[PDB]
Amino acid sequence: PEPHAVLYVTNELSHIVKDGFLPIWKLTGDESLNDLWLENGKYATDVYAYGDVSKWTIRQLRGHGFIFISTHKNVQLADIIKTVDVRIPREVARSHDMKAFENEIGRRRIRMRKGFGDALRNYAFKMAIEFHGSEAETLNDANPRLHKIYGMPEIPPLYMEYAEIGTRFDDEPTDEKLVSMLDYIVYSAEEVHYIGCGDLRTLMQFKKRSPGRFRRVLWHVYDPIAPECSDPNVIVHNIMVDSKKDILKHMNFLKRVERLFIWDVSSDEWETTRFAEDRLGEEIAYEMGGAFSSALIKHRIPNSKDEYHCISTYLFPQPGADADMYELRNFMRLRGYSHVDRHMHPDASVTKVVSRDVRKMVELYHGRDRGRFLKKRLFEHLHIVRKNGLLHESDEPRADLFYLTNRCNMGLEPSIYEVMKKSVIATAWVGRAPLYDYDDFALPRSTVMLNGSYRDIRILDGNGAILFLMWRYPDIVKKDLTYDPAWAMNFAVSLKEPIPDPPVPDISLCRFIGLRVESSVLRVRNPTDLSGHLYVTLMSGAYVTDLFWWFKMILDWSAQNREQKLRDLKRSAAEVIEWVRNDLIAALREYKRKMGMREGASIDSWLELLRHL
Ligand SMILES: C[n+]1cn([C@H]2O[C@@H](COP(=O)(O)OP(=O)(O)O)[C@@H](O)[C@H]2O)c2nc(N)[nH]c(=O)c21
Ligand SMILES: Nc1nc2[nH]cnc2c(=O)[nH]1
Ligand SMILES: Nc1nc2[nH]cnc2c(=O)[nH]1
Repeated sequence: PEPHAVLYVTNELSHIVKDGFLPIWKLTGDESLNDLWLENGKYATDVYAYGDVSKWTIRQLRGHGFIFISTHKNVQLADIIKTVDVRIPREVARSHDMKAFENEIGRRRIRMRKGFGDALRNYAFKMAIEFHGSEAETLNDANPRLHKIYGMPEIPPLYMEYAEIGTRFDDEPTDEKLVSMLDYIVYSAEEVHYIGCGDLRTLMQFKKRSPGRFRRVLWHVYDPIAPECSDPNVIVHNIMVDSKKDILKHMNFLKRVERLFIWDVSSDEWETTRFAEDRLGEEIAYEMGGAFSSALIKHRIPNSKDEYHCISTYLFPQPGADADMYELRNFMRLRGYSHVDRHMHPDASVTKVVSRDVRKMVELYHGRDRGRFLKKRLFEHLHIVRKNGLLHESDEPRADLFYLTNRCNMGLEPSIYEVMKKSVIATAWVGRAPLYDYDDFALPRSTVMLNGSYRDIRILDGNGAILFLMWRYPDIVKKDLTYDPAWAMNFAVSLKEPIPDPPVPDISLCRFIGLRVESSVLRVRNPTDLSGHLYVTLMSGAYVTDLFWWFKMILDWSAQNREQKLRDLKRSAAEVIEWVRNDLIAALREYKRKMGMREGASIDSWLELLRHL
């Protein structure tokens, strides 16, 4: 809505910038500190800035809006030596297009989005069990035997009871049929009984592409033709499979396991055989359903047959499969032990299927340049538990990432806050820019600040949030991380997290960039200095900081002391950019003088903690 990034370019580059239409901030060794703060506070859009900054720490430079652009890998700082966020290929200096330069920034910037979420996401696994509004991306880093991952993901094209299909969606090529198969089924299995595993090149490329969940799985791969393979989590079976009893003899029942069953079996002039194998794969699983959480049965669709039968939970198309391939995969959710509570997915049963409706499935969805997004949906629908963050009641600590503020959730803001009252970590779109690739809606910052801040709940904009996590847990959030402060600052972020002792006014807390310009506007647009300060911070809706801590610091802390307040900074590894009970309550009062109604309790809640300090 206001917040910018300082687009810090290194020297060898400076001259192009000059030709832009964005402003250019110029340094110069001295400045002082409160020089930067008053300067930077001058820009309302992103800016380009260069010149010596050797003097300053990183957190200082992030608190400030800095993104690092050079042709060199990294730049010197006071703190340490930072990996350049945006490296230009020199050819693309150099050259000297102001634009293809600019476009170059944009993209890697957009790429940076994922470092931010990752930083947060990555705190959350360190602190959380439940996980709401989730997707492939979280599945990706979960330990399924710990985390429990929730959400309502968009549902892939499905056969069962049960039609609706399609409608069609746009897509993109992926890994080949059979690798892409593996890809979406392996999440939380532990033991895979892959039958008709072939020559293994499949599984082998999977291992070449997904080494973690390959190794955190024990494979029995059943097949006469299957080659010897060392891999000591890979047990090779040269048996052929007619009976379930060729799987029993390869199972530890004296110990608990999510077991997965995969049936990819076909032989060598009708193929009402092709059929019985499919059926027999199923028939085998069924009997065993009680050992396996699930099955993925191969399921060629007949020609000769018009409607027919099988045991299934689901039937669906499969990514990257040639468009003439009329072979759906069949899913079977089963009873039998598992880490993901798939109960939602109906206990795999006898399903009457209409070849034509299936045909139309393949026709719509197959194509060896069409899979990506299907595969995802398959992957999420299968492994995430279909639960709704807002409505869910949580015995265990919970994370609530980037889903609260979705446009489905409009009107349910109450429930939103109540969630950010009890979340380990969650976040909300505050950004008032006009505003693309992202489909959320914004909580008024003022409201966020006031509803959000509790003894136990810290309430910072994305950047602050980031900053904080560095400071406090430097190895969940490396200092040298790369991200976009400005993007970080479209977020409100909230953490089950005590105020520091001492309430040292660190940068994660105090940045208040542009508060000067922000105050003038206030007075020239909708009219009416520590009181003045806090009124503006709110009346503006340009900032999200944690009031409570801010309070506890302002009073219980400053003054305090020229000496014994730095000292307790030192000490608290903290840093800054800017070097009485009543004015605040007047602040408060005045504020809601302008807005009973559109707020605020609470307000009250706050006030009534000043003159009840
Ligand atoms: C109309 N139709 C075409 N095909 C495909 O089947 C091929 C014939 O050879 P195939 O051995 O039946 O392939 P399959 O193992 O996938 O079933 C080509 O005709 C492909 O287009 C079909 N394949 C199946 N399985 N079922 C169908 O109804 C069908
Ligand atoms: N910052 C950010 N990170 C993400 N990681 C995955 N999705 C997102 C997102 O929308 N924003
Ligand atoms: N199967 C699968 N699909 C994905 N789509 C995006 N990420 C993944 C992943 O890890 N596995």
